[PDB]
Amino acid sequence: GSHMGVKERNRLEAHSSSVRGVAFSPDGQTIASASDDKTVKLWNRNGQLLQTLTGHSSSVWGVAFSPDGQTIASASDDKTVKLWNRNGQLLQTLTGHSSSVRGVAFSPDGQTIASASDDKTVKLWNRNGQLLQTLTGHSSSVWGVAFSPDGQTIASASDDKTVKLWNRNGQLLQTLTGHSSSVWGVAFSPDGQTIASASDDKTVKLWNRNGQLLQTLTGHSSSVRGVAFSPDGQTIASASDDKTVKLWNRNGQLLQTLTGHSSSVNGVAFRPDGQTIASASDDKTVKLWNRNGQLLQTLTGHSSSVWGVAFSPDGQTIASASDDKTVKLWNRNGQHLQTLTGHSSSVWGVAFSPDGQTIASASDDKTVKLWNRNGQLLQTLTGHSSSVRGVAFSPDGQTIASASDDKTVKLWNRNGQLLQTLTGHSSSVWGVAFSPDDQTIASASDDKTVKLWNRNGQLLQTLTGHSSSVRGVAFSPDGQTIASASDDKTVKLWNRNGQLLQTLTGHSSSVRGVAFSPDGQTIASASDDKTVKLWNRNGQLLQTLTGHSSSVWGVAFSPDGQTIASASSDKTVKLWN
Repeated sequence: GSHMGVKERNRLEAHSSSVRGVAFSPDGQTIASASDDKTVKLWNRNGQLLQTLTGHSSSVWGVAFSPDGQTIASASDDKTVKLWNRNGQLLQTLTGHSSSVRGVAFSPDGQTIASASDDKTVKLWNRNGQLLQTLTGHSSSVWGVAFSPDGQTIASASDDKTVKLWNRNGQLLQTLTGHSSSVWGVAFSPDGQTIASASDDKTVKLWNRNGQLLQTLTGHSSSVRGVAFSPDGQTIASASDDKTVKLWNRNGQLLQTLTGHSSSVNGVAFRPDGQTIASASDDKTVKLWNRNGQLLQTLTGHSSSVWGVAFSPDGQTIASASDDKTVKLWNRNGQHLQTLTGHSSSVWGVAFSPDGQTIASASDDKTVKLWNRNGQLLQTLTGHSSSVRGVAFSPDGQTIASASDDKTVKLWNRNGQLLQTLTGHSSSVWGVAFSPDDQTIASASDDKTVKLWNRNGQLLQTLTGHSSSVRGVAFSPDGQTIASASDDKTVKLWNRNGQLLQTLTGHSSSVRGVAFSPDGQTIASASDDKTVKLWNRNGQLLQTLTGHSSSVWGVAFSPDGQTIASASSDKTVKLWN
């Protein structure tokens, strides 16, 4: 036989903590986001992840692109500024600030970089990366920094309630006084003639270079953390702790409010052609909007381990289930479609109905929940006495099976009425699957067995042979072969009489998940050893998918059999093809 090698194609992930800043490359093709998760991530125009910049040892507060878009700078709470290339390699680490670095900017010629710090200073560095100047003195921490379009003026925003304007020799040109509290952000208009400042006092102020106050933007109900001018200089965007972005004209009129973030908004940026807006939030997401107030896309991912994954029978949707208490729905292009919120503890399992319109989730909160594709909670299934570890839909789409630490499998209708309990396991049940025969169910248990049942509740067969917990189970497409995944480091293949047909050996730690391809020719297994392995039916290893940075807990095939999705405690789902 022949197995064509598959490769990693999409990464279903994003930041796992607050996003502090966003920036666009000069051509508008790339977005950089900076996070408390200690990383910067680079995204294409479709919101697909291109690269992660790893290396900072504390939260990243600012990010900027060079004028040609080939160098990224980042500013961190770790007291360093780092300069990177687009392959994610470190060019330079710049040290000298005595406290957190809160903001970073490149000069228009990109030969100079400016950094703003809690240490009350702004520092100017060359690309190589010698310190050129220290700008003193604000009387408190400096939170924002910007260059004028000609690069001859630097603006800094400070907790001392002022914005200061400086030349490149560190001479103070002007102080903008008037905010009644900390200034968190500053921006220049495109023509360099107007300065905007965002303040803890709930306002944005617009100034000229003489320090005269041209206009105050009032309407936010809390601190304004970020501000930006549109490329045409006619619109101002503001990002607020009130969870909104507001768009204004120069007369102070409110044009639009962008609602959708669920926590404070920290940063806002216009794409250089002015056709989209990006915002960064404490809700751990970046949101992309058009110039009409509509949400285009959310850059989001799980904030903790991903324990389960499922592919829709429609072939276009993937669901991931996470310790972060959410289920996320994604398309096959790696774009987020929807987040399902409401469980009060970890989600261990997820499944699609045969028509792809309903999602079921199994949770440590002891419930199964049913949802629609728009994210609406439709029903809670209550009855298990402990954590729910696995869930599946029948081929007819009207029965839901759940497996629990309470040693049972339960069968339910969509109104959450209990149709049947399957009792017989002597320990926790971690996996459950329906046969395509539309008659039988399989369960996998910590008691080291798989059990096969009729849907009327009768135990038909026990599969004995594993020497440790069994946590995954799957049927072949013809329903005649069962596969089980175990803590004993093997996958086993069985017939419906409980005869062992084959043992798949190779993983070097617990096997948490298994699935058969739709053509039944390929088996995939997910392991604590951080790999997915691909096998044929003779028990032969065909390929080892390496790429996850921690345990892999779940695997699923697309309906056409061409794509595999894997879920890991590295907080991501990967698509392979």
